[PDB]
Amino acid sequence: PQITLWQRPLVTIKIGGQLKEALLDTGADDTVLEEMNLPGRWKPKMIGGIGGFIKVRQYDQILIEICGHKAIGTVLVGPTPVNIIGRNLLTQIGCTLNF
Amino acid sequence: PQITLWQRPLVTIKIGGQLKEALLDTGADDTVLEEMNLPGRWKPKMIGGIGGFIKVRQYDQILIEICGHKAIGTVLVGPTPVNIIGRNLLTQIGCTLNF
Ligand SMILES: CC(C)(C)OC(=O)N[C@@H](Cc1ccccc1)C(=O)C[C@@H](Cc1ccccc1)C(=O)N[C@@H](CCC(N)=O)C(=O)N[C@@H](Cc1ccccc1)C(N)=O
Repeated sequence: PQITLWQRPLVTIKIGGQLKEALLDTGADDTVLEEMNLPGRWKPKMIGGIGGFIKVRQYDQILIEICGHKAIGTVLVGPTPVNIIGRNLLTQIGCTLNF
Repeated sequence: PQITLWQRPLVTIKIGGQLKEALLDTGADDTVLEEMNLPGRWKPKMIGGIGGFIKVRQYDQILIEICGHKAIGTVLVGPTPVNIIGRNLLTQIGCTLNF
């Protein structure tokens, strides 16, 4: 699809059997989701943006679907204000910026 | 152009006659630049990211070029970690996401 930017680019993702709304975010290196359970081991991580840093849990090799496109990647979980799909996963679904 | 997301989508902008690097950021509603001097009146704004809210100065009707594309719009100035080109300007230059 071609998604315009008149409004926030929110899409439906599928992860851990749950469906969620997340923001396609080219300014995000990583994918960060609100608190949720995921399987496997994890390690702590600090991520920063406008406003400073928050502490998240890093889960590796997690299957995710973004608008029907399947991918695998690292997913961070913590107190993010909104669900963010970052560059680590945008690449996998073939997402580019065009103008 | 077409910009892939394997690295940050950093571009050259020009504002106040000077060249700066900035991030094409679909996850940002607004454009926020690092501390600098701009002409005219400003108004206050609070904007929120990953780690909380920061105070910034809003300037309207500012000339800014993004990859040589001329734009005139609102530019926020404050303690942001990096120069960010947000949707307000990405729309002016005709930027979409595609996959
Ligand atoms: C991986 C990680 C998630 C940490 O990356 C980022 O945070 N990247 C930065 C851009 C950035 C990149 C690199 C360094 C610093 C910042 C952005 O792309 C994140 C995005 C996504 C996000 C959205 C809401 C809450 C948290 C995050 C972000 O911060 N957007 C902000 C950008 C600033 C702005 N005013 O445009 C945004 O749209 N804010 C809006 C909306 C808002 C209001 C209140 C509370 C929250 C949001 C605003 N006007 O504040």
